[PDB]
Amino acid sequence: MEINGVEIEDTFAEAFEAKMARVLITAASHKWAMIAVKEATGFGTSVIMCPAEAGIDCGYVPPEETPDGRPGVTIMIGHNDEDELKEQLLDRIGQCVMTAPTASAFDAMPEAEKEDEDRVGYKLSFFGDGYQEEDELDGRKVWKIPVVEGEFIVEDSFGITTGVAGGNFYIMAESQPAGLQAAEAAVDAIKGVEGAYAPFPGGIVASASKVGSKQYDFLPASTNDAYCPTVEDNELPEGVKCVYEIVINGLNEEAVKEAMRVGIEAACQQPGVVKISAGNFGGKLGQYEIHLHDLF
Amino acid sequence: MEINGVEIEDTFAEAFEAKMARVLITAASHKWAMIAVKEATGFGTSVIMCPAEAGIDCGYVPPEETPDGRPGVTIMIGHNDEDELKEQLLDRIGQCVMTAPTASAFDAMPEAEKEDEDRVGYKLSFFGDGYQEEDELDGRKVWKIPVVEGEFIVEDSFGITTGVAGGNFYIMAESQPAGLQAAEAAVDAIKGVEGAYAPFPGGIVASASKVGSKQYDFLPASTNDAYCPTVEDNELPEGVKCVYEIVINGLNEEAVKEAMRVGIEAACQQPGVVKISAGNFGGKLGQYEIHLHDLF
Amino acid sequence: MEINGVEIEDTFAEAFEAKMARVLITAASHKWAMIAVKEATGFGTSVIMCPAEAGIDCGYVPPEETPDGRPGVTIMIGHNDEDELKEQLLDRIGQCVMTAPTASAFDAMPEAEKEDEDRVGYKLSFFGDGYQEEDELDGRKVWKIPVVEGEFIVEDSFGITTGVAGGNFYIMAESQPAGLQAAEAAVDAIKGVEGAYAPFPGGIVASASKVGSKQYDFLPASTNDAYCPTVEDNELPEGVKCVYEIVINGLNEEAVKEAMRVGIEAACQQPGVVKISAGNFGGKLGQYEIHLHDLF
Amino acid sequence: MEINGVEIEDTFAEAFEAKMARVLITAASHKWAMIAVKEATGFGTSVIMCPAEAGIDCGYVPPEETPDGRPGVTIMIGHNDEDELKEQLLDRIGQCVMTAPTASAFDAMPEAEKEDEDRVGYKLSFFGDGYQEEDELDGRKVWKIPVVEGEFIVEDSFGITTGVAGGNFYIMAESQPAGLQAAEAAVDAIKGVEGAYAPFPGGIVASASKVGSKQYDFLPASTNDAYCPTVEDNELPEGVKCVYEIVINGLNEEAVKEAMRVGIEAACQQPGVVKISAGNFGGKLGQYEIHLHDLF
Repeated sequence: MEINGVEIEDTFAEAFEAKMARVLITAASHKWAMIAVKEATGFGTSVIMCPAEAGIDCGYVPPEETPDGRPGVTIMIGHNDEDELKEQLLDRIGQCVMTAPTASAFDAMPEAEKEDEDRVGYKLSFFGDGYQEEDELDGRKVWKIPVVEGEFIVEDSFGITTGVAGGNFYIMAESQPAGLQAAEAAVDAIKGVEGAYAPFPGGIVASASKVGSKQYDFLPASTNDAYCPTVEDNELPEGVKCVYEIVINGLNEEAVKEAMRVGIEAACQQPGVVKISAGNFGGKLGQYEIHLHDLF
Repeated sequence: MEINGVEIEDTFAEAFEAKMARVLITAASHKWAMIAVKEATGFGTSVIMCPAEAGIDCGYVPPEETPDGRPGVTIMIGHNDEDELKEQLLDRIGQCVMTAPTASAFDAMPEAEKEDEDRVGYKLSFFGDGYQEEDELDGRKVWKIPVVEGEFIVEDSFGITTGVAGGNFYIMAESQPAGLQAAEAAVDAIKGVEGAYAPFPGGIVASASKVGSKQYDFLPASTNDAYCPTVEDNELPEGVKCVYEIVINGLNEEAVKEAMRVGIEAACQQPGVVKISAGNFGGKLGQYEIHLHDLF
Repeated sequence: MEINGVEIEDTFAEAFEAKMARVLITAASHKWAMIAVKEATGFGTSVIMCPAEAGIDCGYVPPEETPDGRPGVTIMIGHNDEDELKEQLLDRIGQCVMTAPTASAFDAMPEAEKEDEDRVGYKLSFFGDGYQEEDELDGRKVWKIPVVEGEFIVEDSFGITTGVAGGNFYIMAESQPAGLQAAEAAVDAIKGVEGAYAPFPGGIVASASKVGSKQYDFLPASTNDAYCPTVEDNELPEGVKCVYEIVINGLNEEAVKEAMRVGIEAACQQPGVVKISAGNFGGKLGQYEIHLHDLF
Repeated sequence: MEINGVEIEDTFAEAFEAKMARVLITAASHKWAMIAVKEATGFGTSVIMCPAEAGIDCGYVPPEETPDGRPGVTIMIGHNDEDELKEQLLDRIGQCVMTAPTASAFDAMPEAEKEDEDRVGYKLSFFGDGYQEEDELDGRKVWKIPVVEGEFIVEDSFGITTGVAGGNFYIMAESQPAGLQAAEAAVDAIKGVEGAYAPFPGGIVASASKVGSKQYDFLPASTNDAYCPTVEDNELPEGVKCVYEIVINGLNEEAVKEAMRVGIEAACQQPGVVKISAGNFGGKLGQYEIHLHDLF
């Protein structure tokens, strides 16, 4: 198979189950929403050395579609451990959104996706020291917590689902600039898919790893030397001097497959792309196997 | 004292010692440097519920002033615990900068500030799985760690210093929009001060807290209801309907004093500002007393 | 009538016919599309002393909805004079988009709205000095023009329609900061309305004018002193210390009505707003009257 | 001569004399300063089909270095014709800055560079309709013009100098993505040079042209087909698949020389750059020849 003359390797990305929440952040403006959003979702590329996997889903939610009639942004927070996720929701909303000028936080988990729920807003409400006050807002149960700026509004509870983490593909290109232009076009396409986010910096992984280490028994993971253009022993096609990985997490498998589809199609329009591939673990580790040829 | 008719309260901010690192991130462009910087410095407002206190120091470093001749940005990461700092350096550079497209990481601790150092680059280089190699760049010891993109460059070690955490001032305004416009102007000025950063979202604290809780034995901190304009029995001046706090950390006391001076001056140029104040514990807890009146 | 306690004056905005074009700009990334778009729509607030009224309609068009499969943005350019408009399309696309890295220009004038058209692409194609080549891309007739970067792609012709210019409303607020926070919220809402744009800087008019001058024969327009908070004999209601105007242009009356509706709704959610009004000439100059009360 | 293995052609850039103004724009925040600046400098790449050549010089000016103590940005506006320049200053400030929320405009022409001046603020002051008031701010003669937001502040007069226009170099690269990565790094360096600006979109020219046309006696200029990679009869080096040009205007020859120097060095750090050249007219047309070998 080829898309725009780019070979699509017949292989599969191997994904995993992970717990996920989805939060609507509103603010006085879209600018202040993004300020809160960038803080709340940072230090969140991978659960290996980061405390969560977080990112923006919908970059712009019109005022007339929010509970409070203010501009919004939706983010998603993921972790494989459900208690770790509830902690992360509390810490990230409590110290990155409650503290951010004019920002409010509401649940944006689709009812059809909702399996569990955590009363994060109830928990933060104690910050009001007895002055916090329950209210209803567009049918929603909210807490009004007095803060020095005025009030912080937060929904009582946030829904949790089991989503799909680790959807991926590799872009193989003739050079680093070519691979990066293709990679960013891919991420620009992924922005439009609802219920999916790319947690790595700018959506892009420049240092994909393998499980473990050939040399060091203390390392749980290490550089994927099979795909390192500067490692003399690599398994790369001729004329490939750069590989990028795009990693996608999502509410469900369909959202992750859709993100991968539009990401790959977008990447294949850009010059200097040699091959599209995907990372798996032989079928052994994860719960999902997303075959690239099945996307198209 | 008045600045532009705004009363400056005769009081002082009480600040503390905290361990700090200072990292230069370079990339193929300023855009890509900022991508890595925003990931690396997020989830980083307060050591209370976040893993670190992190922020941007210098938003633009010209290519001719970086060791690799590429565009850069300097960030600071801080923590009261030196061991937590070292762990945060490893995690944040390893998962937010090594993974970011084209980004490299160099030490930017001034030689005169350096008290200690940690070989963070050395510890990361094992990711190369035997293929990592030492090199010298602009007289710096660096590791070239082969990655799917090509190579990740990171300086062998990073300097640590005992800096100053928790310099602060309060902006008391006639309304929330007036308060916020004044607050952002203050942060715009602080951006120009070398060696100082404001770790809260957009530099601004919307939810200033107090130690402990009148109602709840289980809270380490709660809303500062003395300054909550919606709390019937607050201690705000007549006319004051919003308070914001700006929190500043820095390499040393002079950096923090300078940031407070230019922050307060800029805030006082904006309309609807009633009073400037600051927070302390009587001088009984912290290592630094910055008297507002001595700034000007 | 009140919206969130804000009085909506029972009056109407008077709008005019103007010629309008709508252009889709694609590029290697949304970032580079935005680079071209900002240049092409600048110096474009008002036909009084600018060459056109231009702005962004849809800030993000998904790659899979564009003819070339690359990320895009749609903009609109308007003028009351159809011959001026055709010149402005040629100059802005020729100097601002053809020159911009990786940018292509396509027609995005809806078939239903299309009244006339100009072969702007054909006229630009002569830049190829004989090397220009005609092609078809997604059913569209385009020119591929050889340039130093590679090729520039531009559709052969662009639709033109009679749209609606000068839909408006005034936000009357207690202070300049409260007014500006309300006005940006309003513009954030308008961003989401397809076929409407707000040509002034940030969508907001800080210096609303009246026709002619009381003191000067040589002026076509001057400050609207009735609404000037510092003019001792202004017509402002008690408590209003700042007025901002939002001016909206659009493909048709419905897009303008909708933009006014969502803009006013969003402005009224923000604190410190006293009254919404609008400007007219008694119904005796323009082609449209949009009564504010009929919007809700 | 080579820089980082990149061949520097022993040739010259031929530049011209042009009239130039340098304006400082302040606003309530750097955000609002930039909104006014983007509108004021747009539609301004080339005086061939644009009304002027305009661009950002210093993208951030500290509050303490401005006349009013607010965040600022400095822009430069040029034209070959003094009268056209004065008209562009009036129109761009009047329609794009006076109208922009919170924005003021001050002169930023260095004393030593000042040849002539035009009382632009005086001309705009008549907008006040007799309510405008002369004043002094930090030793500057300014006009306070009542507007619906409050007041517009503009300096009475603005200095004019004869600067240098059309300094330039060509980046020849192996691919379009490689060329564009080199080009943006180049412009990132030029940002740091005071008194110079790059008027094309993103600082970069994707469609460099030659004087006249081989085919069409009605074309004043056409594509430079000598450097067109898709033109069979081009004169490009082996392996060059894309050329970009950077055009640099400045207050004086030195400022232009420095921008070319740091831009070329930055470009040469990036992968896939084959050759640096420059464009001239055989010493025929312009007042300045700037030999690339002399920069280094």
